[PDB]
Amino acid sequence: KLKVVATNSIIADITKNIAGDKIDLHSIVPIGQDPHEYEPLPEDVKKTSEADLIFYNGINLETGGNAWFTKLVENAKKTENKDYFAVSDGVDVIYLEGQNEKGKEDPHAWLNLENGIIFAKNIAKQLSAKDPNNKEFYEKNLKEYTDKLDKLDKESKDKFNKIPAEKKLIVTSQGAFKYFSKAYGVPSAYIWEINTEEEGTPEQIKTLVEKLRQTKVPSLFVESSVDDRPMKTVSQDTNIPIYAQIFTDSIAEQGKEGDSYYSMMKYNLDKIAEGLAK
Repeated sequence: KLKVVATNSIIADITKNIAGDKIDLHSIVPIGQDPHEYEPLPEDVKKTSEADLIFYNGINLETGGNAWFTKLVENAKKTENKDYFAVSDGVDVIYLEGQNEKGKEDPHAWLNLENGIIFAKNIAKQLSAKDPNNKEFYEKNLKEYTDKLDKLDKESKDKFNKIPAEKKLIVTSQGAFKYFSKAYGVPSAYIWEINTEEEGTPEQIKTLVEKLRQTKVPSLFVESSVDDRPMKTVSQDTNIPIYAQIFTDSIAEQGKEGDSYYSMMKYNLDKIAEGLAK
């Protein structure tokens, strides 16, 4: 079978929905781990060296900072757009501080479903090119899976459009929901920007608290992957309750709520819409 490596559980789950059991799939960053700052283990190095096809997020998720993915593919002697492919190719990127320069792209593209669909399209394209015997199967699965994501995307947009505008603000610890904000029309506010060295200082908390006191936002949210003490402080200082824990950069463990890219997104979209309608 085609040997495929995915960098994280979101990309691996989308890949499973296109390829089923036709491939031999290995995922590097385990469920619930950090897909930006990860140290590959010997098994990841071996599997990447042997792979026919490698999928990564791109847009600086795994190539910034310690650039773990760049080192991995260079040591594995794998070539860009031959052996490895960025599943975000074609997304309408968002830049940090609104400054268009290569390396300033915000990586969190999958938090809108139109981009999950683009991820799936790129995965199906490259599986078909490397394994043409199953091309019809990949194309069929792509159509079925993108229809499922598209339905959730339209349903979710209808929910958010109904919410009184004064309540529509997605508040999280890190600014990881800009793609969600762009697609669903819910502006973002957060404690620290992506790539800040200091996470949750008194100055950052105070800055967000002062912004939120001037708003009518009824609920706050907190990521399951971050220390919740900064947002709990923001919640107490503003008297705005934390409605729910939400997913950011991993799906849930198998058998739990949110254990696929689709179910992770359905949980997030439904809980954010519920909390903001309060």
